[PDB]
Amino acid sequence: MIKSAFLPTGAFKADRYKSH
Repeated sequence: MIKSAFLPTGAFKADRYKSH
């Protein structure tokens, strides 16, 4: 069992993020 904190990376434009 690996002890490491997960960071959710947004591949498709910061995870459905709207451009401004």
